[PDB]
Amino acid sequence: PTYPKYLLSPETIEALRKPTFDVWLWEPNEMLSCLEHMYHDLGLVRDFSINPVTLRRWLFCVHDNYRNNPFHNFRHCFCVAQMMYSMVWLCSLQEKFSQTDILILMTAAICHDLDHPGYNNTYQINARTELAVRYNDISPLENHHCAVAFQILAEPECNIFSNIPPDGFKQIRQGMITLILATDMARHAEIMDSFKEKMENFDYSNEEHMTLLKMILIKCCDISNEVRPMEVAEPWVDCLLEEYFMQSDREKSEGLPVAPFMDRDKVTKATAQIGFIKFVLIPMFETVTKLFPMVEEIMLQPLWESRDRYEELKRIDDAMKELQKK
Amino acid sequence: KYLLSPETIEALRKPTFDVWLWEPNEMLSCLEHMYHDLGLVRDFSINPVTLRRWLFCVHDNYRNNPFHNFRHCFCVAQMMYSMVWLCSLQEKFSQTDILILMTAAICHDLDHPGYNNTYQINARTELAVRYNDISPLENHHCAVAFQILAEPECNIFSNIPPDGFKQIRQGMITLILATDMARHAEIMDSFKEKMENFDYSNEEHMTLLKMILIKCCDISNEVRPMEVAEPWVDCLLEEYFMQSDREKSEGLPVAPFMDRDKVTKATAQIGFIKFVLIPMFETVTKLFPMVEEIMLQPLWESRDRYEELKRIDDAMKELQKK
Ligand SMILES: C[C@@H](Nc1nc2c(cnn2C2CCCC2)c(=O)[nH]1)c1ccc(Cl)cc1
Ligand SMILES: C[C@@H](Nc1nc2c(cnn2C2CCCC2)c(=O)[nH]1)c1ccc(Cl)cc1
Ligand SMILES: [Mg+2]
Ligand SMILES: [Mg+2]
Ligand SMILES: [Zn+2]
Ligand SMILES: [Zn+2]
Repeated sequence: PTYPKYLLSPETIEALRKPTFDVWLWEPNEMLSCLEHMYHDLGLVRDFSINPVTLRRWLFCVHDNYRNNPFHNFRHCFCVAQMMYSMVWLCSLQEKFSQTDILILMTAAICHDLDHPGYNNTYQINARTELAVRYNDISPLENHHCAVAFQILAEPECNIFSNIPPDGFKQIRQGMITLILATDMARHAEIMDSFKEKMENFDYSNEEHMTLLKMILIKCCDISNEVRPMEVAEPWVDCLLEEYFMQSDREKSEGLPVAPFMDRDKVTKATAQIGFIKFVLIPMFETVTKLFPMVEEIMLQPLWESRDRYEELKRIDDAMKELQKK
Repeated sequence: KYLLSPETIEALRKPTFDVWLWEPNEMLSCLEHMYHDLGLVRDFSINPVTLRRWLFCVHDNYRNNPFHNFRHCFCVAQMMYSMVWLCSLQEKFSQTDILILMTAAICHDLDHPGYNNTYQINARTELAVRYNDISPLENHHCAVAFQILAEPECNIFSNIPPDGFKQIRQGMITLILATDMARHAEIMDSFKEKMENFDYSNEEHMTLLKMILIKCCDISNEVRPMEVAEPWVDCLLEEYFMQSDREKSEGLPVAPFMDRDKVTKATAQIGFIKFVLIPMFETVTKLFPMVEEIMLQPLWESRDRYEELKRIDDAMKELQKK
């Protein structure tokens, strides 16, 4: 008959390889089954002898350790892993990367925002939170996510790596750490430049060129909302701003500095996205497109449209303002 | 006992100081004097009781490891003290930088569990798992340091503007994380890159010098008189074994320089003095020529003595093997 929801129709399994996938349709159960399938379909369960019963418990534990913030919640976790999935196929990555690196990318994506409390490192630092004091103002959140991720994998029951050798686990841990830490936006400028310097003369042989490439990929996935179709990506803005406004109120209310780009009184749906798209997103994917030309049409495409769409929407917001003292 | 004689106050200014004489109370009184004397109490409006409570707390948070203990904390601080006088650093550094150097020396090894980062990672400990195999101890010590300065009754910085706190916090973090011996190679190279054409007005050149200075004070046991320095080597190995004994009975790797069966007092130090201590102090002497005769001098002697002793240790094995 109609089977249960956590059994995916081949139609789903098919549509899950795509960035056009609607992340909003599904509920935890199914997102978890979705992710679980990702690990079989990518040959990770086979090639690392992952216990399939462990793989489920891992994902339940991962889900539980994500918090219910407006933005930095399990669905974001899902989007990023799903987008990494989408790009494994789009960029034929399984050719260019070892199965270990694929495992790192996927596992990294999933774990990258674990137990995120809802307020960025600038709050953590300026408010001198336990986490800021603990990690000494060095990417405290990302360091924290990373820590949480491996606390989980240290449990025998959640340890998807339990049947990996120690030399392999070492190498995987080192890689996830690198990537998760790379999600810090303070380091965007820095990482983009290092990447852009290797792109002068890229070399898939070179381990350091590849490390950057992975860092770039996970960053691409971390902020990829606007690559998704307008209908899927429009509400995320309200989720982001809901969280960013939570922090700015708290910051105001505790006498702490307040970033203009998170200010309830200044930011509008459009002004949030235009600059972010034009100058962070596009230039990033522009470089990735050089390594992978197919990315232009799938990813830059929606971004240009989303740019245009918001740039206009801002003209109208401003036209309206102007009218209300004209 | 409680009060320091003016002889002692005098002696404290030199590396010749006998760290072994004093009990904790008196070392705290010594450390206390360093703060008034260097003019930190004055120039940062430190409440004089808070400075005492803080030092007491800092002491509460050092453990009784045979080596990485409060007295090591005292050795390193008191050596830094000595280096301000010997190198006349008060002319080359602001009082903030002095505050950082001192306060960082003191805190640099807080709550050291007795087993190095190499164990922390390999055993995959709480610390290693939390700090992501990234200077986990040195991160920890640092964090502990500010958990203390966060208590308002121990807050020697309570009357410093938030701007300065920030610059001290940064200073202090950089220096504590620099003590990690994994980065010895890196940091020494970074420094010699600058020494090609050093510049006291280049905050970057100084941030590196401060590092080399605290680094210097961390490992500077053999710079002291033989009577003073030799007890530490037993203390060091006591610790280093305690770890390899644990490393062995948990199936984890042991490095041969802590392997109870390969290591002697002499082999431990000949290498260290030669390729770590001397080279570092050779460069620091290009900036401060006075150093050679006060620091490189006893080091060469120690090297020469332990090399002599190694000849005798080896001769004994020519009577033992079968
Ligand atoms: C207002 C905000 N816009 C924005 N921020 C996004 C998006 C996705 N992730 N992020 C943030 C969440 C933390 C990682 C960057 C997105 O689609 N838009 C923004 C943040 C930083 C800058 Cl520099 C500019 C705009
Ligand atoms: C065996 C050990 N010798 C040694 N190690 C020392 C000393 C002082 N601190 N340290 C270590 C203890 C942790 C802070 C560096 C010292 O006087 N001798 C050693 C360690 C590393 C190398 Cl490369 C060579 C010898
Ligand atoms: Mg994050
Ligand atoms: Mg240390
Ligand atoms: Zn994220
Ligand atoms: Zn030390």
